[PDB]
Amino acid sequence: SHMEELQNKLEDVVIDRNLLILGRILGEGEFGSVMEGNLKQEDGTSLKVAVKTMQREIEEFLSEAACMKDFSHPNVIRLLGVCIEMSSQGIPKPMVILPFMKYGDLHTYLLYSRLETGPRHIPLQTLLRFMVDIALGMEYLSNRNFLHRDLAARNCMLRDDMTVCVADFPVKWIAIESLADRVYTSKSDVWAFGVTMWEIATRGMTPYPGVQNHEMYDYLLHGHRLKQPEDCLDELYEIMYSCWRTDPLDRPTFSVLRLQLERLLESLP
Ligand SMILES: CNc1nc(OC2CCCC2)nc2c1ncn2Cc1c(F)cccc1F
Repeated sequence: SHMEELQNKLEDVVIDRNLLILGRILGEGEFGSVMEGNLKQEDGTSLKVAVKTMQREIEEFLSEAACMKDFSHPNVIRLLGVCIEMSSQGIPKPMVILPFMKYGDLHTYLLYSRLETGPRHIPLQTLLRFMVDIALGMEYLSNRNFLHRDLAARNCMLRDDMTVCVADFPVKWIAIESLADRVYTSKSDVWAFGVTMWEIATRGMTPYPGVQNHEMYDYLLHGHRLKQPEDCLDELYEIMYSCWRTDPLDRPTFSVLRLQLERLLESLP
């Protein structure tokens, strides 16, 4: 049953705390710290991991983690498991175990590519490949009817083989209808995707330069959208523009976008 399926997923998501060794602080996220970690595997060997540290709230976290561990796609970050520690004040410490991605997030990578020591200039073909990877991961989530709600270049991770995966599922990424009536659909994730494509095409630029966050709703209300980046193919601009059609029903699905992006990439010499 649906219940029996949730119970299984819960047993698989929990990791024994003793199988985990924590390292240095990598940074400070939203909820709290992200640390380096070692995870003891079933085959005797240890794996480098990243550990994000944050009754009903604990149960919601467990249920949500149980769902995510079940996601299985090369362009979706895999949730390795969760640990629940307890503070000296008796406050729960939910820990989420993720793979360590030495190349880090896509946003930083793009910015670094514009500096001498950072990765070399990213050719157009590679930038389109990044968009195709995100579209593939989002197409997978969308089919499973799972909404991301925070898609941006900062939440996409680069694997060792340069594959991008969506992870972590900010007014300038939010669709016009989600700013007006707080309603969020898969088409709202499509809008966020269009914005993400523009972050990639500008190589890390903040969306809507010269437009303040408080004036974002009225900017869009008047039909204005993100401008075409310099040396962005018209075909690529048309694809990202279609993500920002006023009516969510007119916006393409992730499947259609993915197919448009793959064809455009194929056409490149
Ligand atoms: C350099 N590689 C990594 N760096 C960071 O930095 C954290 C990010 C915020 C400051 C700390 N987190 C990593 C890394 N590889 C994996 N993760 C785990 C992780 C994600 F994959 C996606 C979103 C949040 C995450 F915590």
